[PDB]
Amino acid sequence: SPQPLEQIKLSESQLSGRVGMIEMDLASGRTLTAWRADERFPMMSTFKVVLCGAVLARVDAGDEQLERKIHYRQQDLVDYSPVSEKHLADGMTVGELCAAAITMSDNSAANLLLATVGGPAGLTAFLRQIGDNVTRLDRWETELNEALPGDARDTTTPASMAATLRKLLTSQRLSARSQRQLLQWMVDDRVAGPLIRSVLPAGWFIADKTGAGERGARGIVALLGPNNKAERIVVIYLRDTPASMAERNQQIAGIGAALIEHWQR
Ligand SMILES: OC[C@H]1O[C@H](O[C@H]2[C@H](O)[C@@H](O)[C@H](OCCCCCCC3CCCCC3)O[C@@H]2CO)[C@H](O)[C@@H](O)[C@@H]1O
Ligand SMILES: *C(=O)N1C[C@H](NOS(=O)(=O)O)CC[C@H]1C(N)=O
Repeated sequence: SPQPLEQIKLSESQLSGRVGMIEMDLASGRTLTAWRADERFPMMSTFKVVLCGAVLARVDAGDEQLERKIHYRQQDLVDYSPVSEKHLADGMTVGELCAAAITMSDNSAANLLLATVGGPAGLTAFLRQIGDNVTRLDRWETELNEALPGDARDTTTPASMAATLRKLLTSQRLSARSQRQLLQWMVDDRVAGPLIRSVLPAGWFIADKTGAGERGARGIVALLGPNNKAERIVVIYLRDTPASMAERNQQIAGIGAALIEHWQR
């Protein structure tokens, strides 16, 4: 491969769309590679990690329990709800809802959880409380994926998302058990985790959440590292490209290949 920044540029040229990326040391927060890291991109389903951060903060404060069963109705459901469509009868716990949202990208689960944290405005307020003044949620599933050109709604920046993920996973804003739970939900992603592992060299750790939206919007938030350790946060967003889902996936994989090849930096 070319160096990471060279590959990122190449990806952007080949996609005819915009790429945004941060590679950040998880322990120290140092930024190692950055490309358009202060530009706005739709979060899409990647927002569900921050959502469940806000849920966990409520559990730590005694204002929520992961065991609390939420009974919901069919009229509540939106598109892509593979897990929540199974539990109309008996409901799902708050914790099961987070697992469904993060590990199966269940959109209705995400909306149920958004209710519990005060909606998009409430999640945004949580973001401001942990010192993220950039990321914003404005809408519910599935309208938050619309990705209208130049629309700041439901966006983050690579730099802000990476910093926020580090805060949630490592800063002790969340309790020890909560940090461990949030990490484990990302380890357990069924949507892209196993696919990523199938192309990773032996010895490389992955935990992740992916997303997709309109106008080619695609993204991943991840923890990655050699020696079976989560060494770095990697955030990649794509927007405004007419490329196929397959070519967007391949281009993200190519950036990952370059990071691996030139890891020592
Ligand atoms: O010398 C480093 C390694 O080089 C190759 O590994 C290849 C691998 O065979 C290929 O499948 C992958 O594709 C990239 C797969 C990327 C998947 C992770 C992508 C995510 C993770 C973080 C968020 C953004 C993207 O590249 C690496 C590096 O060249 C060799 O196969 C391997 O034996 C060797 O250990
Ligand atoms: C999140 O971006 N959404 C939920 C679902 N799966 O996302 S993923 O496969 O990219 O992880 C479908 C895409 C999407 C959506 N449009 O709501």
